[PDB]
Amino acid sequence: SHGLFKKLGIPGPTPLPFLGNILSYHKGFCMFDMECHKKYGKVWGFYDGQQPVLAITDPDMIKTVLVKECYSVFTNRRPFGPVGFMKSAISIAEDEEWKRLRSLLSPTFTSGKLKEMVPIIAQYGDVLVRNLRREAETGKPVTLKDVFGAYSMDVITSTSFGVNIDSLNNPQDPFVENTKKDFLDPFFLSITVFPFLIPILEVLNICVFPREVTNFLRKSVKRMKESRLEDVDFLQLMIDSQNKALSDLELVAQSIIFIFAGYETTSSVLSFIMYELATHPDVQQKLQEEIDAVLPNKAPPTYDTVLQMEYLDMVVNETLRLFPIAMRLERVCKKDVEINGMFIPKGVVVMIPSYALHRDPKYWTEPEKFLPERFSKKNKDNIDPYIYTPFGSGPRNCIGMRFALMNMKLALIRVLQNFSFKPCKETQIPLKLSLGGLLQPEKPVVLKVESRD
Amino acid sequence: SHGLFKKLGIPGPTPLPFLGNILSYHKGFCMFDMECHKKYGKVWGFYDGQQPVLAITDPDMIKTVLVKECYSVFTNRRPFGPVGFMKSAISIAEDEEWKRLRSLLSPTFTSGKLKEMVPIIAQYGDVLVRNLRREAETGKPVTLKDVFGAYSMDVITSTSFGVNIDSLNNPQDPFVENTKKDFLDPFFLSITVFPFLIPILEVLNICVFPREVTNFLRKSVKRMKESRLEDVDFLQLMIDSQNKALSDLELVAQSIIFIFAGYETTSSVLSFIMYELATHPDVQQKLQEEIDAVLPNKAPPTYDTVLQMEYLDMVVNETLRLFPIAMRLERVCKKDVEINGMFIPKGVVVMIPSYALHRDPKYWTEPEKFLPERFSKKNKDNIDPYIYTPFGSGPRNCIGMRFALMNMKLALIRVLQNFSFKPCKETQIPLKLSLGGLLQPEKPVVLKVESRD
Ligand code: HEM
Ligand code: HEM
Ligand SMILES: CC(C)(C)OC(=O)N[C@@H](CS[C@@H](Cc1ccccc1)C(=O)NCCCc1cccnc1)Cc1cccc2ccccc12
Ligand SMILES: CC(C)(C)OC(=O)N[C@@H](CS[C@@H](Cc1ccccc1)C(=O)NCCCc1cccnc1)Cc1cccc2ccccc12
Repeated sequence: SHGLFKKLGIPGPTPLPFLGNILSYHKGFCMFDMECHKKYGKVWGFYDGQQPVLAITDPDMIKTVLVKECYSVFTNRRPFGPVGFMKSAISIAEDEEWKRLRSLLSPTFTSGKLKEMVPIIAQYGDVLVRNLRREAETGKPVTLKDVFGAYSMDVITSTSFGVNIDSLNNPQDPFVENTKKDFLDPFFLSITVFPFLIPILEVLNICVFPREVTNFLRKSVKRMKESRLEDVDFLQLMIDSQNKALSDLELVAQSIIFIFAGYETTSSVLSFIMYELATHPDVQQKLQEEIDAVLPNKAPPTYDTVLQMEYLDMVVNETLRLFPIAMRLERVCKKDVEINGMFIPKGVVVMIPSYALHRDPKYWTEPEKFLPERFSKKNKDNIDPYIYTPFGSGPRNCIGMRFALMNMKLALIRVLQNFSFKPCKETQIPLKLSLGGLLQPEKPVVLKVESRD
Repeated sequence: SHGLFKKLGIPGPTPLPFLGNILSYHKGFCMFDMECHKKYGKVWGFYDGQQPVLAITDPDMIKTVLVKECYSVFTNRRPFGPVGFMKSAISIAEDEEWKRLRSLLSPTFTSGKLKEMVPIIAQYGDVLVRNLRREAETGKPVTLKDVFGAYSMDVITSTSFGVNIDSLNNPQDPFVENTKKDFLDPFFLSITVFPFLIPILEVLNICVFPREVTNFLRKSVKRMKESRLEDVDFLQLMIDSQNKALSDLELVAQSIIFIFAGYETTSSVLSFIMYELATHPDVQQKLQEEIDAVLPNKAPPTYDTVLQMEYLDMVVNETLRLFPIAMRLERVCKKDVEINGMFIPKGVVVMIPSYALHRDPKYWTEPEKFLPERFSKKNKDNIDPYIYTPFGSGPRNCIGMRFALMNMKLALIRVLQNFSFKPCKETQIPLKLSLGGLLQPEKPVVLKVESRD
């Protein structure tokens, strides 16, 4: 299998037998993508075990894969097992089972439903404030991934099930635990070298999702379903949709995938944002000023005031450019095709190296720097929406994007209304990224929180 | 997985864990199909390991699967590994790779090409006669599977490569051996219980085709290709087609599958025919008379005289009804569908129990008896072409049917022109079928050959 890219005349590193190029992952997906872009140029290939991965960087080519030829050729992401019943999760389903779930859950993430979810997301920003203030009156450095992880979990439970917990002070509630539990850890590298073992593990009901987590949430949902039936969150929006319609095991899968999609992403991004704010105190100050110009007297943000804050949107987008937590985007080529002059054989995984593209000098001036002005209403027109893809692009992009941006912004407004964030001596400057398989700091971000009082 | 047919309300035997119903194969596919038709009626289900197989017997339903919904829903047969490069063999390829090979090789089996192949198939009938006459002048019972196996091989080599051998007297020629080498033998039952092992064996290049056979024929073809290039058989018909076009490894796969398709089928059917002729000497006598009425003075049969013999066609079809060497027909349901009022879930293998249908009293009077008159020009109109399916039906039926019928008939004319076949004391009467996984006699058919001289 290791003669395909050599046969198509596509450059790339030379693969060892069995392993492919996976030894190149010793410095992380992102460093390997960067080195590969620099070495081989616009298009290259490599092998995840025996799996040919063809990396592309042409905006027209990226556009054709993610948007134009989605329903026909590039419909699925690369397979993932063992998954068990999570096969029905939208992000894992394939072909016509996805296209059906994508429709049942699309009206769940409309602007109308999202503005309604704002008051509930607003109540736990206040919870975050009081909890941050307890840590601000003491004088001890704050770990963001904990205080934000507690907040991100607070929004999920309330916006997906109506379960109302202060998870930071209730870290030992049974509903809070099922969730805090890396494609370069020993198991998945083994899966990439021995993918012939996935069908073994699937017949043994061994699931990459912990079987106790999914067993707890499955019965926890069926309790909520028959307590409301009969006597604003995602579950209620999915129950109303099954009233082709959403099944009862399908509905529990999506609820899990919503948490598993929304938890460490929301938490880890606010951490990258607050890091950048504290190491560029000017940007934090201007953001604090725009916040107080729109919401004077520490006013509670609303849906419309959040869309009014332009410098806030710039800080978010610039952070996501720096740290695009997907790192990559991937589609499985289900048929032989020629797009933009390049023949792609069936079965190849086409990959768009997001992190690398977001840091390419040929598209960004001083790409390593934190310059929110790249996205000002003046310059935001010069950015190719296929070079900047933090939520991906096309019919299979992030279905929760609007919710994510609105969630993270409501947090930042309330937190910056009341506090200022200054680096510590133990704050890692410059921040270094984890050489693992997840986009995250090598050491958790720790900052000093002060009160505007 | 073992709750599907119970959920759809479809009757059938109860499956043990892991095994499914495979213990019911202890008396052969055919006895199990018969018992199942009698017990459960028109539609039933069972499990090959974990694989749901839904058996159908409604002619309209059979018609929809094999003909109407072929290109959309029921395009492939149930998977088969480990196969290696024989994935490209027409009978194994899937979806759009099959539909392309089916077209490249369809004009190879036209009536025009087949009438041209008749003189070459005629030369080795004479070889068979002299060889049978050597065994007729002695006085020793003749094993048909050897004398016919030698003949069937003779037609293949000459009609597929131009290789001209008297295989019966040259049993030790290297080209003759690569070919004489059961889905109920230990390996394939293991594959049916542990199908998660096929991807293991495929990455070990272990192939159900012997790797020495395919390595011999691969290089043997590339010798013929460049000796004709540049300086009437199947290879030449496939070389002219690649002049989307047929590849060089694709072309060797089909050549193998033509032998492997045409060898034990042609050989074993003539054996079933000569058995029935010898145990019904009246039918053999009438067939001998029709043969001599069309070809007087032991004339050499031609293409048109073969299509003129009506009682010969009746003997063939009635034998194939009795012994339909496919036993079953199978299609993999690639999408959820409802046909003829029955919902079929995606992935289920739909199976048509040919052998059972060919022996159903509700469609055949005295079905166990050898009555060639069922197919006379009077009664041949009352036979549902979906109840009688010796070559299957629809766009994925036997591509070599015309060649097979013409091949077996030319053999029978020449053999019956010169000899008469009478049972032995060691001839198994009534013939008993192998309880294994292939349709064949439990003991090889042995008959006494006499000369009309
Ligand atoms: C900062 C927050 C987030 C970022 C940066 C992000 C990014 C992404 C990206 C890049 C993709 C793949 C898009 C593609 O393949 O082109 C994706 C998919 C997805 N996201 Fe997110 N995401 C975020 C938050 C969320 C949230 C809060 C949810 C809540 C439900 C969510 C649900 C999903 C789902 C279901 C998919 C799979 C979509 C599909 O396969 O149809 N995401 N996200
Ligand atoms: C008495 C002789 C034969 C009988 C009874 C027979 C019967 C069958 C049957 C029942 C099928 C499956 C049809 C279906 O799925 O509906 C089949 C397929 C096939 N046969 Fe035969 N066959 C015979 C001889 C031959 C010969 C001589 C060849 C020579 C090339 C051949 C080539 C094929 C191929 C390639 C397929 C697969 C077709 C496809 O998948 O497109 N067969 N045969
Ligand atoms: C690794 C491999 C090459 C084999 O398969 C990919 O190609 N890797 C995608 C699968 S990881 C997986 C992680 C996970 C699974 C189940 C439950 C929770 C997490 C996954 O399916 N999560 C789906 C959506 C979760 C999500 C996370 C972040 C943002 N939004 C949604 C990685 C992947 C798939 C789909 C969307 C993604 C979005 C961002 C980052 C990775 C995403
Ligand atoms: C057993 C399983 C349920 C997993 O898979 C089926 O469903 N079993 C079909 C595969 S057996 C296989 C045997 C074979 C393979 C490779 C080389 C030679 C023989 C096969 O692929 N041979 C394809 C065509 C050969 C042929 C034989 C007889 C007549 N014409 C053609 C069985 C099967 C598939 C396709 C056509 C068949 C025709 C008659 C009988 C069986 C046929």
